[PDB]
Amino acid sequence: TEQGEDITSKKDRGVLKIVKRVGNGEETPMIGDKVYVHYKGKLSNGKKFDSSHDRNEPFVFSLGKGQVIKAWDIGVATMKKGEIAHLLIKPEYAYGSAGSLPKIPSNATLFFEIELLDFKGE
Ligand SMILES: COc1cc([C@@H](C(=O)N2CCCC[C@H]2C(=O)OCc2cnn(C)c2C)C2CCCCC2)cc(OC)c1OC
Repeated sequence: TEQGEDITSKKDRGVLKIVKRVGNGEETPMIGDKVYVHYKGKLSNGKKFDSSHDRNEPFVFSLGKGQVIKAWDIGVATMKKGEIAHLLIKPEYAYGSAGSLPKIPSNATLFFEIELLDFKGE
């Protein structure tokens, strides 16, 4: 099943979110904030897997700057500090028809688990 809230502006089911663990505090990050996450990512079919846990350091990026795939800019913006979410992502919000071989084939649907650790202003 493909479950989750459609968090796309276009409502095209391109990015589907489930909260797995409710966070602490009501605040979500703004565009431009520096965000710190742990994550696990895989193809929908489960044939390639990647995690921040492998390197035991957070993944850090500036939200809403296109430093990461569109689904992350959209998805992390909805998350609270301490929240764990699952995202199911159609290729249009990830790597598209071109893909990014060998990790990402053409037109791949992706899954992520993301933990929002913290965020701070620019
Ligand atoms: C397209 O290239 C890559 C994509 C990823 C993983 C990925 O798609 N990520 C990494 C975490 C942030 C979301 C998303 C992404 O935007 O990656 C492109 C990117 C932007 N900055 N950095 C350092 C990366 C790897 C992907 C997840 C599904 C299973 C295979 C890996 C990790 C990669 O290496 C860790 C990677 O190689 C550079």
